[PDB]
Amino acid sequence: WTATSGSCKGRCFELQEVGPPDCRCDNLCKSYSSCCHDFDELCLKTARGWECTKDRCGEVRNEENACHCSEDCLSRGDCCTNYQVVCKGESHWVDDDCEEIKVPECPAGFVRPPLIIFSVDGFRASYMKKGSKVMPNIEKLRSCGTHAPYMRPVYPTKTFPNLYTLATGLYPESHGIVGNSMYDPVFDASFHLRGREKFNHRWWGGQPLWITATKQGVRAGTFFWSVSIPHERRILTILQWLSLPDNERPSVYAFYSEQPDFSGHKYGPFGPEMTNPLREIDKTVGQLMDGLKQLRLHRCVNVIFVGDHGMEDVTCDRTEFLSNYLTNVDDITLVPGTLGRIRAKSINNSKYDPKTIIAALTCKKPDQHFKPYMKQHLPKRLHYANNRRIEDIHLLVDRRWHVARKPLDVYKKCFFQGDHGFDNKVNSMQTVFVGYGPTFKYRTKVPPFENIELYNVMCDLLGLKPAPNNGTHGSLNHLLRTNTFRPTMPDEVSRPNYPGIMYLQSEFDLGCTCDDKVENKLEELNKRLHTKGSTKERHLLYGRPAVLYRTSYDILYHTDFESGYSEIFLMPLWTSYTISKQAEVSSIPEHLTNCVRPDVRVSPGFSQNCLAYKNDKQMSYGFLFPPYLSSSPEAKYDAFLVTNMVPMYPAFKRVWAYFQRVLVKKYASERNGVNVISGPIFDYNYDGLRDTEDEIKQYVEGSSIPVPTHYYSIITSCLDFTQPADKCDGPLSVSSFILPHRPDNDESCNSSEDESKWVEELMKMHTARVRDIEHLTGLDFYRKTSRSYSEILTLKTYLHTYESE
Ligand SMILES: *[C@@H]1O[C@H](CO)[C@@H](O[C@@H]2O[C@H](CO)[C@@H](O[C@@H]3O[C@H](CO[C@H]4O[C@H](CO)[C@@H](O)[C@H](O[C@H]5O[C@H](CO)[C@@H](O)[C@H](O)[C@@H]5O[C@H]5O[C@H](CO)[C@@H](O)[C@H](O)[C@@H]5O)[C@@H]4O)[C@@H](O)[C@H](O[C@H]4O[C@H](CO)[C@@H](O)[C@H](O)[C@@H]4O[C@H]4O[C@H](CO)[C@@H](O)[C@H](O)[C@@H]4O)[C@@H]3O)[C@H](O)[C@H]2NC(C)=O)[C@H](O)[C@H]1NC(C)=O
Ligand SMILES: Cn1c(=O)n(Cc2ccc(F)c(F)c2)c2cnc(Nc3ccc(C(=O)N4CCC(S(N)(=O)=O)CC4)cc3)nc21
Ligand SMILES: [Ca+2]
Ligand SMILES: [Cl-]
Ligand SMILES: [K+]
Ligand code: NA
Ligand SMILES: [Zn+2]
Repeated sequence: WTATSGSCKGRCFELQEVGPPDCRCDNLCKSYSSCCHDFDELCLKTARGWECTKDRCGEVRNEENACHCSEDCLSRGDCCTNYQVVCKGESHWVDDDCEEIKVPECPAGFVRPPLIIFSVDGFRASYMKKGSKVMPNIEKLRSCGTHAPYMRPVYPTKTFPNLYTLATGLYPESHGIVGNSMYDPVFDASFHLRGREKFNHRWWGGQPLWITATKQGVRAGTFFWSVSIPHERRILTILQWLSLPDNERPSVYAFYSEQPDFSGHKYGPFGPEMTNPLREIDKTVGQLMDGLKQLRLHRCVNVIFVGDHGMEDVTCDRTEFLSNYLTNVDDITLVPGTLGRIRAKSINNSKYDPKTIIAALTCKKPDQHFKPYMKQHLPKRLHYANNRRIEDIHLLVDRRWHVARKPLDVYKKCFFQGDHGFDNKVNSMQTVFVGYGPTFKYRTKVPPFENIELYNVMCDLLGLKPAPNNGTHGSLNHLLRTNTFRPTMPDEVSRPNYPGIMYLQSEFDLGCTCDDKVENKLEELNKRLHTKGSTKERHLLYGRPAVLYRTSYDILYHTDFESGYSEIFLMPLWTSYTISKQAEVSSIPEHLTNCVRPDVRVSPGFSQNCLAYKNDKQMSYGFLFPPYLSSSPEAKYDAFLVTNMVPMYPAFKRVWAYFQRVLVKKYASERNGVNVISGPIFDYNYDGLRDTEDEIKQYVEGSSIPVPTHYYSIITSCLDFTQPADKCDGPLSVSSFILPHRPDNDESCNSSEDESKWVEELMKMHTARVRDIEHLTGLDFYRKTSRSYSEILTLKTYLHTYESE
């Protein structure tokens, strides 16, 4: 109940919301059906439109008008945004030359440059080039300020998850808004685009920027506008708030536009009908900039122009139906469209079985346009598993397609021509970022980055300490002229042991054999030097990784590779080696096929054993440094040390052996040498964070050898590929992956073919940032380079996406 009999007189777009049953006058009151009876009359004036005309100049103030052109309008703060242009001979902001803003030029009483976030729905990255002729205000922000060629959204590429990630710096699995539609089984409640459940604060986790600001004494405008409030009124309201007295005036504001998304769904991303919505949003930007210029704030405020996601061509006929796969289609509930989420229709149905659903949906039709996954098996880069609102069964839908439960759902729920929501590496889903103002750089292009990084920068722009989030603070320092955040590298928690030769061969009873009984003082000193680290500068190019948790581990040096060997998990945490452009690939010699050799530096008690592998009929093993890339026949023996062995399913060994035998040398050829760091990851609770030992669900049978859930590799070279990886003077280039360690290749529909037809495609799907691997391992990489720490933070957030231009 609301007592709508109260009045909005002197309260229009009040900043503090009042509690029921008192009636409201704030920018969300319409959404709650709770505005005072006179809100439209007082707060949503429209008389005479949004623009001054010559005949209105110096008019007697009429309080009924939408905006004013009377002499007192600047002091009242309520002129139409074109007032000074029409009535005072001034230029529109867009017509002015750009001039570098070296320092804030702010009116007296301003304690900091305000921040205005201008967010646009469905603004695909390529609109900046393709719509350039019709968006002169946005093009001026872009060219004069700091811009990226695109910004990567989070998955799913829908509005609610992305706007709330922009506001929090958190992945959707952590902030809790994991779709536009959700069921929470603990609450037994459903969140939808339509209706009141979505207003309950229990869905919304993390700490969004407006709360961060308020808690730290920085006042905020309200960031939500009821959809029926026209954009012109939203802009005027922002400009009116910016005329409040200092102690009442917010320092951070947000505008959101439902366009161009609304028209893109109707017309497709590049429908001819899309020019007008792009022109209209540009005109709104121009209203804001003209208004700021009026207030003498156009060289004071930082403006961020940012999208939530892009838009792809999607039509009703490109729909896959689960009724063409499942015999049992009425026993499931599907969240449908550009992703699928499946759960049981009834929790009382004890016949429901996820394994049989997944099997029925796996590689059943030759050009199948979706792929099923249990959520823990999705690419780790999507960070889309650790939330009870994310169903265990997920369908990743191909770009341009939908999935639905039955055909009738498509015509009893063609209309639309555009949609979005697909994997966030898809080109059409990319969106936009421009920052303009005194704190951003001038005429600067920055590389693409992820929207999770922006919260920390918005906090930097406002002098706020960010709440804990998934950005890497400092990775976007290169966007900023000032207010940079200068982090220190984390301190190493565990220092390595450096074992020498401590055990005789007969102390080991591992059930291993090797044909290595072969025959020299010239070479003898050389072998000793290699084991004490003489080649370590060649193979450990950026310092040893730091271990940021408490554990026991040993550094082991070899001619061709260096490793950090865990005494707790019985295998390397990391193995580092460099492969030059000139390196040769060799075979594993016939007589060494099953060779595994005790490591006389590491106790039998802290070693794996071959008998466990023999007995475990499902599990085999592989090596982290590949025997194929040994520098000589003699050095190859080191590759078969028990301290270089890791548990591998046979199906996974197909993938791993092709990576090691074919792809590493391909990359060294293309990149002019590569440095490779590889290792295991354990994430049995799919939280994106390193497991402790007591979280491990699977061991090699009869042993305490834990089975990794994934294997990673970080592949680094010189950005200037005229310099070899091991003699690089300048910035680096990296690509990384986190491959799921699975007992089958059901993910790869073409896996019965030769590895040359499917393995690199799998690897591309499971591309990763170095930072993802850091979270999953508790390791910190790139400790000792010639590069600035912020540059290295940027490198650790890079994702190699494998999309065309
Ligand atoms: C991305 O960045 C984020 C933010 O930094 C990282 O997430 C943090 O990760 C931490 C570790 O996973 C986690 O720390 C835990 O916090 C517990 C207290 O949590 C509450 O309070 C905070 C602070 O205000 C709040 O933010 C939390 O918000 C979560 O939950 C609410 C409602 O339930 C949601 O609205 C909200 O969206 C958010 O949910 C997300 O996180 C939770 C986990 O907290 C997930 O379950 C959700 O799916 C969703 O992802 C909470 O309101 C604290 O109690 C924990 O301590 C336990 O473990 C330690 C082990 O050392 C032990 O000492 C304690 O005793 C305790 O264990 C006991 O409880 C166990 C569980 O029942 C039990 O099994 C044991 O036997 C013990 O009795 C822990 O410190 C932190 O909460 C989140 N924060 C957020 C915002 O998500 C995230 O990791 C980053 N991601 C990557 C990939 O890097
Ligand atoms: C979820 N969230 C936030 O975290 N903030 C705050 C914020 C966060 C970051 C910013 F950067 C910013 F500035 C503000 C928001 C501010 N406004 C809105 N308004 C919406 C959202 C969706 C729909 C809708 O129902 N749909 C999207 C539009 C389509 S359309 N185009 O088909 O109408 C229909 C579905 C209608 C209105 N949502 C917000
Ligand atoms: Ca984990
Ligand atoms: Cl959704
Ligand atoms: K075996
Ligand atoms: Na397969
Ligand atoms: Zn949309």
